[PDB]
Amino acid sequence: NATKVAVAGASGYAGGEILRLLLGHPAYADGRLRIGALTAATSAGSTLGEHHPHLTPLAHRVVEPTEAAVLGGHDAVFLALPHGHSAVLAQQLSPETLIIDCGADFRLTDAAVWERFYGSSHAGSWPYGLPELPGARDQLRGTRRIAVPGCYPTAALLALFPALAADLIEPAVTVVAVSGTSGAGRAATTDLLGAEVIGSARAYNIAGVHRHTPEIAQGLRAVTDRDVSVSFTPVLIPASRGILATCTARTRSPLSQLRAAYEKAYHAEPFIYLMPEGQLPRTGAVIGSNAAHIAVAVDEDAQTFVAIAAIDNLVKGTAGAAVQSMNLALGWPETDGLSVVGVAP
Amino acid sequence: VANATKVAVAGASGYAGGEILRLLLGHPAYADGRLRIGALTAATSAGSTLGEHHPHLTPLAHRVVEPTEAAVLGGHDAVFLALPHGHSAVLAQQLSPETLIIDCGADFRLTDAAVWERFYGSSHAGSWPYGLPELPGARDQLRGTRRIAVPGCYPTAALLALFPALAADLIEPAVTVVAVSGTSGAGRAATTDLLGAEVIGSARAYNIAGVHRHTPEIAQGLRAVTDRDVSVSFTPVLIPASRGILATCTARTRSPLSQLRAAYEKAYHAEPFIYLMPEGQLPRTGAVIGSNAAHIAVAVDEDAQTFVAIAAIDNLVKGTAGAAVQSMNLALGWPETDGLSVVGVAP
Repeated sequence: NATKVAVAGASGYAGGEILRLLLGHPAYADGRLRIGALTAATSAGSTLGEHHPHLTPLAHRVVEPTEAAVLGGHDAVFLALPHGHSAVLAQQLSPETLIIDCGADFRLTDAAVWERFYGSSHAGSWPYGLPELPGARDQLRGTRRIAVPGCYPTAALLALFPALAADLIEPAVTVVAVSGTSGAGRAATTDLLGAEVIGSARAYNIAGVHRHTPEIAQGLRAVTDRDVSVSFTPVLIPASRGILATCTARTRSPLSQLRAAYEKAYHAEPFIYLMPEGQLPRTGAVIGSNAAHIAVAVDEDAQTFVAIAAIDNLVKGTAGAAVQSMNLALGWPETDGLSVVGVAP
Repeated sequence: VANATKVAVAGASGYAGGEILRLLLGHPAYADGRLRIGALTAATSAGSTLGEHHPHLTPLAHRVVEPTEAAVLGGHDAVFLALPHGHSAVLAQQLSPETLIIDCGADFRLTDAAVWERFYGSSHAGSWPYGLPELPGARDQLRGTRRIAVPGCYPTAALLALFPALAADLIEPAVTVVAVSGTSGAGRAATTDLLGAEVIGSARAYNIAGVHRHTPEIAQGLRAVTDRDVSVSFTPVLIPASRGILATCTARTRSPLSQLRAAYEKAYHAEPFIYLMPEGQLPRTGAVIGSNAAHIAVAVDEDAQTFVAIAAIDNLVKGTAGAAVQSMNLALGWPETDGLSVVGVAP
């Protein structure tokens, strides 16, 4: 009253998307939320329009250096750096400031797993910003700390958790997830160039080396008592946004039981849409929305459960999750600023 | 060995037909006068010119499309039935039986009548030599054949990715394949779901959980290399590209990576179209577009006790028309690589 919000990493894709959502948030329109300092590690002194020409209402804002002093004096701070490490910065801010970290530093609950995959000391763990996971909403209500999930784990966990929690599939899961290129971030490399990406698909970081692998495992372990294993293969495709996760696991359960488990899990979840029978998700349908579209099936011959989930990697996969969780932290309606209606075609 | 081979293409106006024609135009036997391009036919559009369907094929743009009828297809030494999604048993029966008949469709691919009837809803017609020369035993069946059943595009990628590991008994026979495909694999019949505005910027799985008809075709090729009971979980995913398949293929394993790599070396070291990626490299469909190559890498996820094989092909070349031409070369006693480059057109 009013809630003054800073965004660190404002010039990146996640930062831009948080800002897009905040501009459309009812708390912004009625004055209860103010957009304050917009910061970046380089390009201080540049204007936001130079980075985000779609954000014309903020085009004139001058980007400031990312430092604790600049971020101080805000009620909420988004650390909009999904690929960055914000433990050092986060430690300099008050426990009473709401910090929403888009990065990985506070996602994991096992220090040994952290050290193995990230090669640094474990900073700790904050409430995980996936409100639909069992128990997660309770953790987020009134929190002043949020660790936003990775984009791929968001899709895979939404696809898989209801089946595993109901003990209807085996705990060895396979996930092959296609993703648009914005999930790779805004740092220019030759491999992310348009000419390279357009008209091509490639798997990367395969066979368990992708850092989101243990993150999927952690979310699944939380809903079962069994040893979880995850085979996760990400595939870059020629789209700017979207993740379509194809998730499989062996099953002994009939389709009717699995379908019922998903209906029960998601029937009162405003962002999670279970496809009518005979329809399947498409990433095009969710772009620009905070929705996840989910369908499930059983391959009887292969004794295999198949779950498909589509999300916008930048919305439900990143910035939408961040805002959704922010709403919960602040006691605002969870759906504020977050449409379920995709911008298609 | 063939010396004058006049070729017809039935279904010339579709993607497979256009690609066969592209390859024939670039074939050394075309340039030296041994391979001659005859009748080009389609079910509708007779009287139109080829350029109205395939503006890339300018040397043939003026050719007039003829009706797909046995009488028109007569007097050709080879006939490509270039309908990957069609059923050509009826037409094939009408051709002079000495003709080299190369069917891009499914009617002669499968070897189990009950499986055929289950997935295709008709009586099994039988089987012809499968046009995937790199599969164990396949090349021998193609030499001098007058009949070729061209493989489906997805089975091509999945079988190349998986067969060496399974043949060596180094992975479990329950396999998972999630394959991304450009939209040309769905064919050229105009539907809303295949419209540019729909496909651009979107990805979707389709025909999931064992309903896709390429599922039993993958199973069949795998059953040929093992005595174990094979199962296949196959999910195809359409992505916003015109061409390419990237198949991600997995199965449980407890075998060292080095033994798996040795199986791929054994299978592919003398196969000119199959490229095993250098260490630290992975396939990309961009690298094989417009080539007859498959690029393959393998890995082991130790924590998940899972083998991962990635295969990239151009769905229209190694997945369709290149397979057809490769098999044609074998049928006619011509060098297998004739007209078929391993070099992709990238970016």
